[PDB]
Order: sequence, then structure tokens, then C-alpha cells
Amino acid sequence: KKSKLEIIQAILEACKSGSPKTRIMYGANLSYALTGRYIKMLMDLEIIRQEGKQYMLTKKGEELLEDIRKFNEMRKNMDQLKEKINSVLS
Amino acid sequence: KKSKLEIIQAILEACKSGSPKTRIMYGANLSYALTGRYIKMLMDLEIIRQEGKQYMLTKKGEELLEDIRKFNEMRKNMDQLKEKINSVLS
Repeated sequence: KKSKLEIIQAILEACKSGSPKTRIMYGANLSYALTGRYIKMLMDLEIIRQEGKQYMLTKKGEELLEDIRKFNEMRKNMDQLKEKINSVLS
Repeated sequence: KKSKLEIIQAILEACKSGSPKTRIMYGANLSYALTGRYIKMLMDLEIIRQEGKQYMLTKKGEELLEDIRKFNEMRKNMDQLKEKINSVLS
């Protein structure tokens, strides 16, 4: 099960190069109805924008996606360092 | 209440420049008996060593303390980035 942040990241990743609603739906593993609710939320915050049937990232959305990717990389490195620490103590 | 890792860090920080048992006890906020148990554990793992009445870090212990400090800094930066992300989404 994806967390709220993982759902948002999936939506932004799809919108990075432009994406229709159905692609966003399957990418975030959401019902069609829930996909609409997330899209509306992100559009209201001006994180994504719409061009015809496609959804794309705004500059704000691009920066947000970058921050999320950076956050996930930090988590990965932290988890690995924790394994290093634990190996020394056990 | 300190976590196990916070207790260990407090002990290593005290041992960095050499420390008697009582100083370690108050630094880690442990009973005298528990302080002895942690000291024995770290000595068995060769993380700390004893010179007279003083306890000091071994090279292994120095590296461990550095890893813990790095880990805590990573956590701080991660928490701050999470605040940045949350501010954009709310």
C-alpha cells in the first residue's frame, strides 16, 4: 500500500512528461474517483496544470518532485548507515 | 527518555576525551548498575577500552561515534526537507 507521499510522487512522476488521467490512475494505483480528487487537489495548489487531456508539472511541481526524490535518497542512505551502525553494535 | 542509540552515543561522547564511570553514568542518565552493563557490552565489542579509572574510545569506537553523528545530522536534514515538502502540499 502506497503512502500519501508515495501516491503524490507517482502522480508527479507521470506528469513530468505529460500524462492522461488513466495513466496517473494506474501509476498511483488509485480508483478513477480518487485519482480525480488528487488531481483537483494538486491543480488547486498549482502543482500540476492541464493542457487538453494531458496533465503536466508546473515549476512548483517540478521543484516538489525534486524535493521528494531527494528525500527518498536521504532515507535510503540513512537506512544503510543505520545498518552499518547496527552491525558494529550487533 | 533516551533511546538505546542515544544512550550509546552519550557514553561514546564521554569516552571521546577519556571519562570515569560516574561521568558516563550521568551523561547517559543511567543507574550505576546499568552503566556497568553498557560499559561491559562496549568493552566486549572493543568499542571502548580502559586505562586505570578512565574509559576511552578505540579506533572502532571513534568510527562508530562518527557514524552516529552523521546519522543524526542526516535525520535533521531529512526532517527539515519533510517540512519543506509538507509546506508545499499544505
